[PDB]
Amino acid sequence: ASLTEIEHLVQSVCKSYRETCQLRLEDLLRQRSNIFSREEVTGYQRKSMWEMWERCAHHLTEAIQYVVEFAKRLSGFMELCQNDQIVLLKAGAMEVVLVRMCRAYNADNRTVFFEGKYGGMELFRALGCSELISSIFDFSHSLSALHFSEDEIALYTALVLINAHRPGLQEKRKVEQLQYNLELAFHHHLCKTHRQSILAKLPPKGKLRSLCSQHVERLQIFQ
Ligand SMILES: COc1nc2ccc([C@](O)(c3ccc(Cl)cc3)c3cncn3C)cc2c(Cl)c1Cc1ccc(-n2cccn2)cc1
Repeated sequence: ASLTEIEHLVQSVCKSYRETCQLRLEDLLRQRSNIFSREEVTGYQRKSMWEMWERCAHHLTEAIQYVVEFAKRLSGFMELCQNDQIVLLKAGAMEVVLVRMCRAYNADNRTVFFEGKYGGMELFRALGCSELISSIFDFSHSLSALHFSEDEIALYTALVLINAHRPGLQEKRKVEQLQYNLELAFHHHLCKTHRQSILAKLPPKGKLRSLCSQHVERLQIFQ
């Protein structure tokens, strides 16, 4: 891959993300700044466990269909076979939604945007899984410390999808060829404007998988 192809690949990844960002950063920080009142937070707490999972699953499902639209717009993804297309999405689509919900978590007050205002993990007590909500708050609190830009998570969410390990993979080599073209493209745009020590950390590994636990599996039952 030549020099100018990497620059055209980097441009296409952020081009796909800016169209599939779903909420656009600007309004997320614009409503920092609008926090649920004490009467409003109890209204969400007062909802039944079924009522709140039915809302959260609708949020989760609608956020994944943007991730697929993100995946369908990458330069190179559609060139893989559709067997590899599903199996990369099945494994990764939920993993990037957490990485995308990094946007609209506010590390100043430890709150998260949800349906118009900013809440905090006591907003989601109706799910009955405070251990899972607390630990995704910990995940987003770690991402916010790196001060991720818009084009930076565009590349990063693409590398979470394009993983050439996984289970299945008919054209395993064709995945590695696209993965290599994106991870060098990630380090190229990174070397420009000198942000080289957000790479030395970048978790270690495995915690991104650990929070896709047995609470958010199947989950068809909800309307
Ligand atoms: C941290 O708790 C949450 N934070 C959220 C923050 C934002 C949004 C979001 O949908 C949104 C989604 C994507 C982008 Cl880019 C922007 C906004 C949204 C808010 N307002 C409008 N929208 C569209 C939903 C959240 C949800 Cl559902 C939860 C609960 C929850 C979290 C995780 C799991 N889970 C499942 C598997 C593992 N864990 C279950 C339930």
